[PDB]
This record gives sequence, structure tokens and C-alpha cells, in this order.
Amino acid sequence: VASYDYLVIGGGSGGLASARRAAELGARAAVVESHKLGGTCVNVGCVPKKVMWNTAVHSEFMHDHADYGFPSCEGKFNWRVIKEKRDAYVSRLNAIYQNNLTKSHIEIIRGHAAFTSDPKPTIEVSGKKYTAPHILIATGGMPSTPHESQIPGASLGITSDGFFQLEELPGRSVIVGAGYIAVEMAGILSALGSKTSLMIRHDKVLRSFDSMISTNCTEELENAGVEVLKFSQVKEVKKTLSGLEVSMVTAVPGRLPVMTMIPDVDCLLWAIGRVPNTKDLSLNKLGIQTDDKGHIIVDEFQNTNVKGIYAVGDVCGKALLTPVAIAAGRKLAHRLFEYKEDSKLDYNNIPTVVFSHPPIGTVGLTEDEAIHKYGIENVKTYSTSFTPMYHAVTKRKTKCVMKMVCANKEEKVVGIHMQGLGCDEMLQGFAVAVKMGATKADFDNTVAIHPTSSEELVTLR
Amino acid sequence: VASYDYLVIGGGSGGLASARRAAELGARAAVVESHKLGGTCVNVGCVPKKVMWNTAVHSEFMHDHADYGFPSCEGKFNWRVIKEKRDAYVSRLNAIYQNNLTKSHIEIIRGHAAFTSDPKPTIEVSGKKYTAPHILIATGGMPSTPHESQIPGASLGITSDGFFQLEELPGRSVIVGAGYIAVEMAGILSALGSKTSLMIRHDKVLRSFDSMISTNCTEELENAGVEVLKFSQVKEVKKTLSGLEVSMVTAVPGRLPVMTMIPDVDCLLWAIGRVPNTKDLSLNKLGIQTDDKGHIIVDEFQNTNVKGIYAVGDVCGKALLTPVAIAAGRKLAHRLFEYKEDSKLDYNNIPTVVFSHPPIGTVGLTEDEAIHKYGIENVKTYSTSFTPMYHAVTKRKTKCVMKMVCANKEEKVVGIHMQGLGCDEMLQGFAVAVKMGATKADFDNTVAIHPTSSEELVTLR
Ligand SMILES: Cc1cc2nc3c(=O)[nH]c(=O)nc-3n(C[C@H](O)[C@H](O)[C@H](O)COP(=O)(O)OP(=O)(O)OC[C@H]3O[C@@H](n4cnc5c(N)ncnc54)[C@H](O)[C@@H]3O)c2cc1C
Ligand SMILES: Cc1cc2nc3c(=O)[nH]c(=O)nc-3n(C[C@H](O)[C@H](O)[C@H](O)COP(=O)(O)OP(=O)(O)OC[C@H]3O[C@@H](n4cnc5c(N)ncnc54)[C@H](O)[C@@H]3O)c2cc1C
Ligand SMILES: *SC[C@H](NC(=O)CC[C@H](N)C(=O)O)C(=O)NCC(=O)O
Ligand SMILES: *SC[C@H](NC(=O)CC[C@H](N)C(=O)O)C(=O)NCC(=O)O
Ligand SMILES: N[C@@H](CCC(=O)N[C@@H](CS)C(=O)NCC(=O)O)C(=O)O
Ligand SMILES: N[C@@H](CCC(=O)N[C@@H](CS)C(=O)NCC(=O)O)C(=O)O
Repeated sequence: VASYDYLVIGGGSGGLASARRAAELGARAAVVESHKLGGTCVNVGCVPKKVMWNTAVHSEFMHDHADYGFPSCEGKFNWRVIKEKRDAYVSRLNAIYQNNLTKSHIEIIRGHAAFTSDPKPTIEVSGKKYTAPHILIATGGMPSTPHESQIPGASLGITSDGFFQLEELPGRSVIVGAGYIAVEMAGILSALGSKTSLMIRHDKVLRSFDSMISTNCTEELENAGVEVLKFSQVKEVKKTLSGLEVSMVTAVPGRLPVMTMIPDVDCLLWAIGRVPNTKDLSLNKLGIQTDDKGHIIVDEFQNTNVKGIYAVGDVCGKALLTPVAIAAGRKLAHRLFEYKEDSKLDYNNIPTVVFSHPPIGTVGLTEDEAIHKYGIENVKTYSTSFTPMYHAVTKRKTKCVMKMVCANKEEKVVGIHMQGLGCDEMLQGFAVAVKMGATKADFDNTVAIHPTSSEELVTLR
Repeated sequence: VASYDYLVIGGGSGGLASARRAAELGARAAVVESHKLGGTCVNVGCVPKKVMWNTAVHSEFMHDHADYGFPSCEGKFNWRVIKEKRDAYVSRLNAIYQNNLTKSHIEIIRGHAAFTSDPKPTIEVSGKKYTAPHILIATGGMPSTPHESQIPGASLGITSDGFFQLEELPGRSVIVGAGYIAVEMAGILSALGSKTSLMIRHDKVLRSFDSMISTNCTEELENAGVEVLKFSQVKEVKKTLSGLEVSMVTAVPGRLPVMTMIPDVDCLLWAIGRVPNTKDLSLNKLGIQTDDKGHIIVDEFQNTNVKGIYAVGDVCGKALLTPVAIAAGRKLAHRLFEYKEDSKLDYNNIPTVVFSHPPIGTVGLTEDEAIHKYGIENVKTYSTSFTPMYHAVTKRKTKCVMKMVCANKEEKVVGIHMQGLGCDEMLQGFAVAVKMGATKADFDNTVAIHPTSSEELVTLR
């Protein structure tokens, strides 16, 4: 039984960040990884998604070429070209992260870890045992898929994982789900030329975001040529002579249900949820608490219910973002190796960008949430809607919407919501100000930058 | 003699903003304008520049088309197309601003104003006299040009004003100056295909910015194909059979001066400075103080040395930006019409974006300025240099540089400097945080947004 100061299970964002910080503090750490380092962020998430987004962005801008005095650009996107370059870039990152571990003197244990029956928390990887007074579980999650028992033929569809394996642009694609990943995929496929449908169970996408964003976002998708099938769900899928055939039930409220067949589907993409990766850990051998979805339960300091066992990131099922896993993993290392007992991540005011077209940036409370938190009488919002200067000369148009949620008399800024060109790079610094507890006067007292979209947030009235 | 509560001379940013705010407060105001409403911002500055920038941006992105899996885009930019659309957009703004005045019940007095000999401050416009207990001078400035006496043939070159009148893309262009406007013009002309030279008196452009920016900016220009003629100046200009011929002296220190002729120049653009527009105001009839450049002298509350006469904007020659004139004009109206005596603009921490390629964002103190203000021992900087993810797949490259200047033990953030893709929209919110007095811990305690360029500023080490 080889002993370490810190044993990290999972080599993704959370696991890598925590191990690296602990190593700086003097800990002798090891990272167990069964697949590729970089985990979801590098291999099948953040990075490859962003590259594909940059690609779709090129597609749109190329529609405006003629308006801007250039000659029309004629044609066919070649998926294999960018696919090959994207994969290579991912290969470059795997090698970098491996190097990052080595230079820090972190040992890399390759293989699948599982807890043992042993009294003091001990894991086994490929017959060998390993132990540490501090063990971090950061196994992330995976895409959820329907059971054939509930939706026959479900296994004919792919997930975001399968998306990153595609070698050609699908002619006809149907995306099922209404969350950010669904929105993202539909927008990329559609910009690149796939005939795309997005199938949602209600009337709007991103229903957990501020209602101004869910509304605007659903409209922007339609305007960009994505067919949004509202109040619809898949009843069954089947392999026809040429592609798939999707049976769906549409049940608009105040109406009779109607069954529709969607034929000649090349790609059926499930974007319905993510499941934690805890199933093969043997948690129960130590009685580690999970919820009924398999998520590991932790307190505010990332402690599990077992002493010296912690969990961070997607496996805990809260705020499923790379920077959250990183920050929680870092704070945890300072708590354990620097004896900072108050060291923990504040889960409020975490900013999010959704890579739609145009992109979405959000931080803090939605209008409804502030209304529930402070009372209708104590909530004031400010908002604007405009056409970015970029489109002053284009026939194609996109809008920019911004909303500021204030609370109390002081008008403390408790939430910012926007969609528009530039919003992806604009959010970060306002998130700093929101975190610091700025009020509307703080915003108003900052001189504007002209001409930009960003200045709109500092000149709201 | 028609009397008003507030008389505003000049219908640009400063004048329009002040008059509109005063009118909201109940003032009976009039705006005197001899040309077009919107002044420099609308007609020959901010707006038309930004449109041209968006156009040059299209040019660059179109170089990356093939890398991104698209077919190569072949050719010739048509200047007249965008020029016509740009002019129309400007026409649309003039009509909007005129309307904005009308709905506010602001009278518009068309013509050129000049002060009279009359005891109580009174102006005359086209034979009629006008008076008010409060008179704002917001006449802006103009491009500076050399005297034929010092540089023979100087009058063959054009200014940024003339740039907005060009009907065709110049084949060969030479820009003289090292300030933001010079940088901006060279970058637009060069991206659009003009064979461009930028002639500077020293070794770097933007010498008043942080040295990290002046260095990076000069390098980025060279990389983008702009020829930067260092330590050079124009000795004479002459009209040859086909274009202009520019005689220049190059005087590199540690070297002998060398005279060079630049032949076949289509466009010689002077971007050497701006002069205040006070020459035809008859200031001396009231003894209003100016400096030796003709700028109006004011105190911290925009008061001139004469009671009930104020000045804002470019004519005062400090922080020559549209949003500064606007903010100072607004604060002044609240002081005069809302009796807020402490109402004034703080000229510290004003943010600036330079529309280069890639764009520049700056706010607060340069490294040298903080060193002079707090002492070497009390200044700590953090910086980074990286290649934006956008270029992970392109053969063409641009860099992103960021620098944070901290002061004292607390590490208060006193200056932020960056250049890179997205920097134009990224600056605003960090400028809010800087204004509020954030420290490095405030930045560090804000969760990052991945993957973006913006996150680099919150994860500096
Ligand atoms: C398509 C997609 C797009 C996304 N886009 C973004 C985005 O733009 N921005 C953003 O912030 N977030 C984004 N996310 C979410 C972000 O990727 C995740 O929140 C983040 O990767 C979670 O990190 P983690 O460390 O919890 O887990 P992971 O990164 O999943 O790491 C888990 C690791 O543990 C390994 N492992 C699992 N079990 C074991 C075991 N028993 N033994 C050994 N190794 C094991 C796995 O192989 C893996 O490498 C996206 C996610 C997806 C799916
Ligand atoms: C090429 C260029 C690009 C720029 N780009 C930017 C940018 O991107 N962002 C930014 O923030 N700033 C930019 N600026 C600077 C910004 O335009 C100026 O700071 C701003 O317009 C100054 O406003 P103002 O009200 O002082 O004067 P102006 O806007 O010049 O207004 C002066 C007005 O007074 C009128 N007038 C003058 N004298 C009289 C008189 N005697 N009687 C009647 N009317 C009179 C003039 O016709 C004019 O309309 C740019 C400037 C230029 C030249
Ligand atoms: S996609 C890989 C992830 N990288 C990042 O999110 C960048 C993080 C910043 N550079 C930072 O906070 O320092 C990832 O998994 N990173 C793990 C890591 O240790 O950086
Ligand atoms: S280019 C014309 C200028 N407009 C702006 O700078 C936008 C200002 C913001 N909308 C704001 O601060 O409200 C300009 O000269 N504006 C004058 C005005 O009164 O808005
Ligand atoms: N600031 C935003 C919006 C554009 C903007 O600033 N527009 C001004 C002209 S400079 C406008 O349309 N003003 C008209 C009005 O007052 O509504 C951007 O640059 O996209
Ligand atoms: N955040 C910036 C920089 C890109 C970035 O985040 N790169 C990471 C990969 S996700 C990297 O190269 N890491 C290598 C390292 O640790 O230096 C952007 O998105 O452009």
C-alpha cells in the first residue's frame, strides 16, 4: 500500500487544479486517470466546443461579406478540415497537461480507481492499492441517454460525446433538449449548414435563465433558421432505409396531442442531461452518501460524510462548469495543505457564458429570484434592447438585450443578463464588480467606452 | 436679445449631452450649431471610424477562411459600397439627434456663434443676439496641419476629415503621426489593401501608453504589413506626374541622417494633432483665458475664469474622448440646474479603447506612472502573453498581452493594459471594478469564464 499526502481520483479540471495547488504547498500527490488527461474540458467539452463555435461564427460573418463591400463568398464548408485541426489541438493539450503534472512532481496513476473494503479509506487501481489521509473524488459525469424501455430506438441517437466523433456534417439533424448544450449544438450545426430541428418540452429554451434571456434566445434561434419544435418529445426512433425516422408527440396546451414522423434524419442528438460518474467507484464500501441520481453529497467545504474524503466538480452535480471545479479544487487544497480553515468556494455570483449566436452572459439573480429574495417592492430592473452598430450596414440582423436587476434603495446590482455580439468577452469584469457588491451608482459613475456594446450597461436609465 | 436659462455653443457630444440633461431639469435651453448635429462623434470621428474598423475586421477574418474549412474568398474590396452605406448611417444619426433635441424642447440656433462686447456675456449668431445666465462653450477642435512655411507642400496631404471624404481606396498611403488616430487609420487602410507606411518621430507608436502596449502595438502593426518608418519626418511634399512625392529625413540616433524620397503616393494623411476651435469665438472680448494653443482654461467644475461661462469637451484639450465630454456636460447640468455643488467629473480612471488590430483597452496608471506615484518599492505588476484560442487553427497569428499594475500591500488595482481579440468589449466592466477600488484579491476571488480571453485577467499569478 503506497501512501501519499493527497490522492486525486480523476484527471479533469477539478482533479488537475486541486493536485497542482496541493503540490505547490508541499503535498506529495498522485492523480488517478483512466482515460485522457484534461477530462471533459479538454477532450469533449469546453475546448472542442469553442473551436466549433469559432467555426460557426466564420459562417455567419461570411453571410455579411457582400454587405461590407466584399465579393460574395460561395460555398461548401468542409467538416473534415476543421475536424482534423480540432483533434490535433486537443492532442496538444493532452501533452501539455501531462507535462504540467510531471514538472510539479505529481505522480500519474493510469487506470480505473475503486474504493476498497479496507477500514482506512483505500483505493485499488489495477491490483495495486493506494492510500492517503486526504482523498479527492473528481470523477466528473457523462451524458444522459434514454432507456430503450422508455423510448425504443433511443440508442440510435448520439450524445455530445458522439458529436465530437462525427467525421462529416450531418445533412439533417434533430437535437433533443432545452439546456445550454442543446442550444450550443443546434446553433453550430445550423450555422455550418445542417438542416436542424431543436425539440423542447415546453415553449422556450434555457428556462432556468432570466425570462428575458429564455425568450430572446428562442427567438434568435428561429431567426437563425433553427426549427424549434415546442411541447414535443420523442416517442420512438427507428432505422429506415436512409437515416432515422423520429416519431414525436406534440402536446400544445389547449390542444389535442398530435403524432408526427420526422424522416430522413442523419443525426439524432440527445442533450437531455448529465449523470455523475460514481457508479463504478464502490462508494458503498465506505458508506459515502450520494443522492438518488448518484451525485456525491458534500458540505460547503467539499467534505463528504466520511472523514478525509472530499468531492469537487461535476460529480457533486452543482454548478457544472470548468472554472467552478477548478476554484473549488484550489480552495480545498489551501484548506488541507495551508491550514486555511475558512477556505471554500462561494457558489453565489458565478458567471456563465452560453456560446449561442449571439452569445449569452449571465451572473447573479434572475428577476424572479430577486423578487423571491427581497420582495417585489424591493426589486428594480433596468433593461435595453438595441441593434449593434455592426449591423448598421448589414441586411442580416441580430439584437442585443441587457438587463440589470437591482435590490433595495441603494440599488445594489444583484444580477446581470445579456445576449448580443461581444457578450462572451464583456461579462468577466462586470462579474468582478457584482462580486464586490457594486450598486447602480458605481456603474453609472464609470465613464463609458464609445462606440461599444459594453457601454450600454453603464448608461442604463 | 432673447434670453434662455442655458445657451450651449456647439452641437457635438458635450453640447448635446449637457443641453439634454439641463432640459430634463426644467431649463429652457438652446443649442447653437453651425454645421451638423452630432459634431465630431457622428460626422467625422467615432461612428464612421468604427464602421471602417468593422470593415477592416472583415478583411482579416476573410484571411482565415480557408483555415477554418471554408473555400478561399478571392478578392477586391469595393470602397464605394461601404462608403455609401457609411454616409447614409451618418445621415440617419443626424436626423435622430435633431429629433432628440426637438422632443426635449431644446431650441436649435443654426449658424456660427461669437461673443459680443456687451457687458453681460452675450453672443451673436447671424445678427441676432442671445443671452443666458449660464453659457456653455463646447466647440470641440479640429485636425492640425503643418504650415507650408515649415513643410512646403503640406497642403497636398489630407487629415482624418479628408479620410472620410475619400471615394476610392488609395493605392499607396503614408500616414504621419504616432497617436491613436494615426494607428487607427494605418490599420484600416492597410487591412483594406492600401500599401501603407506609418511615419513616426521615434521608435514606437502610442508612446504615452504603458510601455508594454507601445511595444506590442508597434510590433503588431509591422506583422500586419504596415511599414513603420522610425525616427522619420517629412521635409517636403510635392505633386509629381502621378501622385505625390514625399521627402523625408530619417535620423536614427547613433547614425547619420539620411534623406529619402517616397514616390507615387496617393494619399498623404496628417495625423499629428488636434487644435481647439476657439479662434473665431471672440473670447478676448470677455477676457476668457486660453492657453497658448487656444484651449479654454477651466477649473475642476468646468468653470472658465468668467462667471456663468463654462467649457467642456475637446475645446479644453484634456481627455479628448466622446464619453468624457458627455459625462462632464451631464455633471455640469446637475450642478447648475439641480444645485448639486459637488457635481463634477473625476478625470482619473477614464477607460480608452484604441481600435487597432487587435484592439487596445487601457484604464488607470501606466507602470511608470504608478512608480512615480507610489515609489518602486510599492508597485507590483502582473502580466501575461498568450495566443488566443481563435488562432489555434490559423496560420495567421496575433497575440494577446495583459498587464495589471498594483499598488501598496493590499495590491490595489491602479492600472490595466491589454491588447488582443475581444479587448474592445472586455474593458468596460473591469473599468467599473477599478473605479470602485478593487484589489487583486477582488479579481482573484471572481470565478473565471472559460474559455475566453477575459478569464486571463482574473487568473494572473
Ligand atoms: C459539450 C460540453 C461543453 C461544455 N462547455 C463548457 C464551457 O464552455 N465552459 C465551462 O465552463 N464548462 C463547460 N462544460 C462543463 C465542463 O466541461 C465541466 O463542468 C468540467 O469538465 C467538469 O470537470 P470535472 O473535473 O468535474 O470532471 P471531468 O473533467 O469530467 O473529469 C473526470 C475525469 O475523471 C476520469 N475518471 C472518472 N472516473 C474515474 C475512475 N474511477 N478512475 C480514474 N479516472 C476516472 C475521467 O476519465 C475524466 O478524465 C461543458 C461540458 C460539455 C459536456
Ligand atoms: C477620427 C476620430 C476618431 C475618434 N474616435 C473616437 C472613438 O472611437 N471614441 C471616442 O471616445 N472618441 C473618439 N474621438 C474623439 C471624440 O470624437 C471627441 O472627443 C468628441 O467628439 C469631442 O466632442 P465635443 O462636444 O468636444 O466636440 P465636437 O463633437 O467637435 O463638437 C463641436 C461642435 O461645435 C460646432 N461649432 C464649433 N464652433 C462653433 C461656433 N462658433 N458656433 C456654432 N457651432 C460651432 C462644430 O460644428 C461641432 O458640431 C475621435 C475623434 C476623431 C477626430
Ligand atoms: S480545458 C482545461 C482547463 N483549463 C482551464 O480551464 C484554464 C484554467 C486557467 N488557466 C487557470 O485557472 O489557471 C483545465 O482543466 N485546467 C486545469 C488546470 O489545472 O489548469
Ligand atoms: S456619436 C454620438 C454620441 N452618442 C453617444 O456617445 C452615445 C451616448 C450614450 N447613449 C449615453 O451616454 O446615453 C453623442 O454625441 N451623444 C450625445 C448624447 O446626448 O447622447
Ligand atoms: N453603443 C452601441 C449602440 C450604438 C450607438 O451608440 N448608437 C447611437 C449613435 S452613436 C444611437 O443610435 N443613438 C440614437 C439614439 O439616441 O437612440 C454600439 O456601439 O453598438
Ligand atoms: N483562456 C484563453 C487562453 C486559452 C486557454 O485557456 N488555453 C489552455 C487550454 S484550455 C492552455 O493552453 N493551457 C496550457 C497551459 O497550461 O499553458 C483563451 O481561451 O483564448
